Amino acid sequence: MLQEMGREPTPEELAERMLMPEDKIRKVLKIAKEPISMETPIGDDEDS
DNA sequence: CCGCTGCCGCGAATTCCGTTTCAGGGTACGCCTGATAATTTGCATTTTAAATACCATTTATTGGTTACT
Repeated sequence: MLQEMGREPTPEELAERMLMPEDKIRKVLKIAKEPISMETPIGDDEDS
Protein backbone atom coordinates (compact mmCIF):
# COMPACT_ATOMS: atom_id res chain seq x y z
CA MET A 1 0.00 0.00 0.00
CA LEU A 2 2.98 2.29 0.63
CA GLN A 3 4.43 1.73 -2.82
CA GLU A 4 1.00 2.24 -4.37
CA MET A 5 0.23 5.54 -2.66
CA GLY A 6 3.82 6.70 -2.60
CA ARG A 7 3.77 7.46 1.13
CA GLU A 8 3.01 5.89 4.49
CA PRO A 9 -0.56 4.64 5.06
CA THR A 10 -2.68 6.24 7.75
CA PRO A 11 -4.26 3.76 10.18
CA GLU A 12 -7.73 4.59 8.86
CA GLU A 13 -6.90 3.62 5.28
CA LEU A 14 -5.07 0.55 6.54
CA ALA A 15 -8.15 -0.40 8.54
CA GLU A 16 -10.22 0.01 5.38
CA ARG A 17 -7.97 -2.38 3.49
CA MET A 18 -7.81 -5.05 6.19
CA LEU A 19 -11.59 -4.92 6.74
CA MET A 20 -11.06 -4.49 10.48
CA PRO A 21 -12.24 -1.81 12.92
CA GLU A 22 -9.93 1.11 13.61
CA ASP A 23 -9.43 0.31 17.29
CA LYS A 24 -8.24 -3.22 16.54
CA ILE A 25 -5.55 -1.88 14.22
CA ARG A 26 -4.47 0.69 16.78
CA LYS A 27 -4.22 -2.00 19.45
CA VAL A 28 -2.03 -4.18 17.24
CA LEU A 29 0.24 -1.27 16.36
CA LYS A 30 0.85 -0.52 20.00
CA ILE A 31 1.33 -4.17 20.98
CA ALA A 32 3.93 -4.83 18.30
CA LYS A 33 7.07 -3.25 19.79
CA GLU A 34 9.86 -5.30 21.44
CA PRO A 35 11.78 -4.34 24.61
CA ILE A 36 14.95 -2.26 24.62
CA SER A 37 18.22 -3.34 26.17
CA MET A 38 19.24 -1.82 29.47
CA GLU A 39 22.80 -1.41 28.19
CA THR A 40 22.04 0.77 25.17
CA PRO A 41 24.55 3.64 25.25
CA ILE A 42 22.45 6.78 25.51
CA GLY A 43 25.41 9.13 25.89
CA ASP A 44 27.29 9.89 22.71
CA ASP A 45 30.46 8.71 24.45
CA GLU A 46 30.19 5.04 25.38
CA ASP A 47 30.49 5.71 29.11
CA SER A 48 26.90 6.10 30.31
C1' DC B 1 69.10 -33.10 22.82
C1' DC B 2 66.48 -27.67 28.16
C1' DG B 3 67.93 -23.38 23.78
C1' DC B 4 64.55 -19.66 20.94
C1' DT B 5 60.78 -17.97 18.67
C1' DG B 6 55.10 -17.11 18.24
C1' DC B 7 51.15 -17.15 19.76
C1' DC B 8 47.49 -15.52 23.19
C1' DG B 9 46.19 -12.86 27.31
C1' DC B 10 46.10 -8.28 29.90
C1' DG B 11 46.14 -3.06 30.66
C1' DA B 12 45.68 2.34 29.37
C1' DA B 13 43.27 9.57 34.98
C1' DT B 14 39.34 12.46 37.20
C1' DT B 15 34.90 14.68 38.09
C1' DC B 16 30.70 17.42 35.62
C1' DC B 17 28.29 18.41 31.00
C1' DG B 18 25.28 17.40 26.04
C1' DT B 19 22.18 14.34 23.71
C1' DT B 20 18.78 12.36 18.81
C1' DT B 21 14.38 7.56 24.78
C1' DC B 22 15.84 6.93 18.50
C1' DA B 23 15.22 3.36 14.27
C1' DG B 24 16.55 -1.52 11.57
C1' DG B 25 14.12 -9.28 10.05
C1' DG B 26 10.88 -9.36 4.81
C1' DT B 27 7.80 -15.94 6.24
C1' DA B 28 0.44 -18.91 5.43
C1' DC B 29 -3.72 -20.75 5.76
C1' DG B 30 -8.29 -22.46 7.67
C1' DC B 31 -10.62 -25.82 11.55
C1' DC B 32 -12.42 -27.71 16.24
C1' DT B 33 -12.08 -27.06 21.30
C1' DG B 34 -11.35 -25.91 25.94
C1' DA B 35 -10.34 -21.97 28.51
C1' DT B 36 -10.73 -17.77 30.55
C1' DA B 37 -12.87 -13.38 30.99
C1' DA B 38 -16.15 -11.34 30.86
C1' DT B 39 -21.35 -10.54 32.23
C1' DT B 40 -25.85 -11.90 34.71
C1' DT B 41 -28.43 -12.90 40.56
C1' DG B 42 -29.00 -13.36 46.06
C1' DC B 43 -27.10 -12.59 51.31
C1' DA B 44 -24.71 -11.39 54.47
C1' DT B 45 -24.01 -6.49 57.70
C1' DT B 46 -24.84 -1.82 58.14
C1' DT B 47 -27.77 1.81 58.87
C1' DT B 48 -33.06 2.16 59.75
C1' DA B 49 -38.30 7.91 58.52
C1' DA B 50 -36.87 6.88 63.58
C1' DA B 51 -39.58 3.79 67.54
C1' DT B 52 -38.30 2.25 71.39
C1' DA B 53 -37.21 1.31 77.55
C1' DC B 54 -34.95 3.32 82.05
C1' DC B 55 -31.84 5.95 84.95
C1' DA B 56 -30.41 10.70 85.86
C1' DT B 57 -29.41 15.69 88.59
C1' DT B 58 -31.19 20.77 87.56
C1' DT B 59 -34.89 24.78 86.48
C1' DA B 60 -39.80 25.53 85.81
C1' DT B 61 -43.64 26.63 87.69
C1' DT B 62 -44.66 27.77 92.06
C1' DG B 63 -48.51 27.74 97.12
C1' DG B 64 -49.64 31.40 97.22
C1' DT B 65 -49.86 36.62 100.39
C1' DT B 66 -48.72 40.08 104.60
C1' DA B 67 -47.86 44.54 104.72
C1' DC B 68 -48.89 49.10 102.84
C1' DT B 69 -48.04 53.88 97.21
